[PDB]
Amino acid sequence: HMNITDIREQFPILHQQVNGHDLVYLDSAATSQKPRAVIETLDKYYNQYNSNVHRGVHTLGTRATDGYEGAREKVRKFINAKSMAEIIFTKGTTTSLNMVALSYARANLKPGDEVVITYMEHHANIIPWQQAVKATGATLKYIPLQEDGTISLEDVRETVTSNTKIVAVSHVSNVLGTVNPIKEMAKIAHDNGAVIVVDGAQSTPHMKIDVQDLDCDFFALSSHKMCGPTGVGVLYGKKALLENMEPAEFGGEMIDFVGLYESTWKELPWKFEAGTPIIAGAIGLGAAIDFLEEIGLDEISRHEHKLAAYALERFRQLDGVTVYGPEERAGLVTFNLDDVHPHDVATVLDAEGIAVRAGHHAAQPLMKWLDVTATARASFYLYNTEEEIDKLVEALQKTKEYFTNVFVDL
Amino acid sequence: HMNITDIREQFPILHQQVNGHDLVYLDSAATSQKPRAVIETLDKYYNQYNSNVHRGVHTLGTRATDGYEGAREKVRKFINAKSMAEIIFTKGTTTSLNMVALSYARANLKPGDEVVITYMEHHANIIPWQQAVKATGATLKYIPLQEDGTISLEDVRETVTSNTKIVAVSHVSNVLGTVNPIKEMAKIAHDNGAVIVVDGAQSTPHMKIDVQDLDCDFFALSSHKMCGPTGVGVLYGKKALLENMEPAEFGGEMIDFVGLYESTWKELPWKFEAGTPIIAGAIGLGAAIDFLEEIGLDEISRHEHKLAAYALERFRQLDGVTVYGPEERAGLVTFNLDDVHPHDVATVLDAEGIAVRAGHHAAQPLMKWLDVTATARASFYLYNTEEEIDKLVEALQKTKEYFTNVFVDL
Ligand SMILES: Cc1ncc(COP(=O)(O)O)c(CN)c1O
Ligand SMILES: Cc1ncc(COP(=O)(O)O)c(CN)c1O
Repeated sequence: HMNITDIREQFPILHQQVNGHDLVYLDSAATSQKPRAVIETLDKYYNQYNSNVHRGVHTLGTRATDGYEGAREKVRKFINAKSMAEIIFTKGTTTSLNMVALSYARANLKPGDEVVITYMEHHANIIPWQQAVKATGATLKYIPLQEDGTISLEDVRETVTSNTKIVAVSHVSNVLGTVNPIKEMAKIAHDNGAVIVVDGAQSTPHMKIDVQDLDCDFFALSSHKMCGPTGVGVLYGKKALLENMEPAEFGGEMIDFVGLYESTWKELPWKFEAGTPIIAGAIGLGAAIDFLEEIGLDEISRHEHKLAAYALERFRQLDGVTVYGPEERAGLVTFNLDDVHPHDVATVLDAEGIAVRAGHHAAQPLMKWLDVTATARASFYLYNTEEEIDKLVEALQKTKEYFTNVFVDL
Repeated sequence: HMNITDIREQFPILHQQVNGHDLVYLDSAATSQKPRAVIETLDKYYNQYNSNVHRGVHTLGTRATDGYEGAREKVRKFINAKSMAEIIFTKGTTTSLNMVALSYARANLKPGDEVVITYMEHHANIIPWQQAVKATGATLKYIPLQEDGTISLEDVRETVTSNTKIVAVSHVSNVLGTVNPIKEMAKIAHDNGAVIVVDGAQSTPHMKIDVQDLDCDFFALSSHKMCGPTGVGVLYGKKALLENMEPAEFGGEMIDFVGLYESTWKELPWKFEAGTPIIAGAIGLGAAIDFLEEIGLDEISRHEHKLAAYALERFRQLDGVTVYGPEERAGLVTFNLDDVHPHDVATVLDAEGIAVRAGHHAAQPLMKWLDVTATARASFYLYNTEEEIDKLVEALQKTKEYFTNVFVDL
């Protein structure tokens, strides 16, 4: 069982004050904090074995190469891919989904073809598809949501047709906390002749991923959300689909032969990795995976289930607070106070040391569906505790009273 | 005047042995090493103020944002751009040139249009243009080289015509060491109605860049070659051209309004930065710039001029060694030993602690022009010394004798 004191002692950034109060960081769905094992991995790389990779002519070059391809294997095992050929390092989930939209969608869509998404998607899993359908004359459709912000498989079956070529959907929503029924959606897509593209940015850090159980055709994730460095992500795709897609970017490292006018590509996965790679970041993301595997993804999901059930109960104790989304959920709560703008809520909470986010959370169509212009969101990870949730609910109570008193005075 | 002892004391990786001999790192044209100021900048970011950027709702978020946009200003000043709107953070020179090829070239080329490159280009400044001309039915042309591997402006004037829309050329070649006459080539391109795209990956680390003196329309560079983190680069473009180009990637952060089917973009530079950015890396590249500015780019270029004139003299002392390229050059020497394969040269030198590279150096058309299948390359930076060049030339002498003796025995 995970001990939260020992886990928090590994994260130097948690041990500081903001505005004279201990920091209470509740914004890991925007980005997560890093343990010493990850930061010291980057230090050891730049202090001891930095060099360019995939020459293997000299000793430090060999070490850097082994570190970078070593991390590719750690990612393969971490999401249970069959092969390192299916693991592409990218700059982040957004670039991974764009590569699918450019190299897969723009090459396989025709007038009459549909791409199906959902109203709860993050912009990273919306805009690339808007652009690919515009480029190809294909059509974009939205699976509707149920009233608690879940998706019914009957709506999926209704929306997806035999003209659908791509269904793209979030594993977990970073606003509603909904965990979507990806494995059954993948069956529905494949029954209709479509591939499924899964936006895993908010699932991967928080629960075990098995791409062979999900049967997703593509899956995208970001290191910065899962205790790893910024600037790095992964695109997984089934090897038979990657083999037939052309590269999204062109350059050194992803070529085999270059003539004056024509070139041939390397095999996977290097066909999709043009230029000097994100060497230190990918090695640090391998360290993040080792760190999270040592704790156990199931343990971290059990902890977050506890925190989310505690938070939802304690929010129901507050009068005049609306929480969006379903009762069964990932480790976050997006909410509004009646009559206080969420930006003011986040400002007041930061004065008490508490970091949360306010805004649209890069889900404008979802805010429109929720009929609000903005919300506040507290999000949790393996270093948070029930005490910090008490601080949050106590501060929202004081926020409520403070604005009430301001109103009364005015 | 720069003191090399004090500079080398700042780079922890130099102080180690390989194969029982002090390391002699002569492969900075593949990637450079980092000073403590840069590594400690990344540590301080992840230890103290990591958070997502461009919310400014909570205190650490504000600090991370200020750090990231602060580094954008350091880059603007470092290359003398007029505006931060012209400074886009990317993953590296290769991605920066691809963005030009996708968003500029593919949008502005028609049958009959030409893109002009040179035989000495790196693949990053070849393959994207091969693909953009293929996509548009335009034509690719090559400026020829003079016999010493320089470019004559008369050949430029011959090759560039009023059908040319893009001239793309390296500032400095990572194989020949040639510094190309970019400012005069930009005049020739603009006289013909073309833009010029400059591959600055090998110039920026080593000499001062002034984009307003060069008058280049686009300029690309990589952090990992200039003492900064891996995984980050810059695309500079003249603001009036960026304003008319569409984004190359789509997602959160680069939008203003998102509807179900249509979206509008943010202003520059954020229009070109989709998804959570490379926050720590860009802050570390700002630290690299501060480090190099404190030493002085002109001082670092004077040091490398010394090292290159010393190396070329000492290589001319070796019998049976061919050096490629011109006498006036950047800080590198690419060479072959007669009758020893360059891979064997690099292997033997690594056994004496000396790191150099062998291969095509991502310039296959140039190797074909040189009539060789591969070369060896020693490349220098602000932490190298004449003593290390003596070690290199002494080891190449011993390599020569060793293979001679092997031949004799056989
Ligand atoms: C002249 C030149 N151009 C382009 C590149 C590609 O830069 P990156 O690998 O950082 O994308 C390099 C890297 N060696 C280079 O030296
Ligand atoms: C569900 C979801 N999808 C996609 C993204 C985009 O990931 P990145 O900003 O790392 O590219 C995020 C980031 N918050 C997300 O939470």
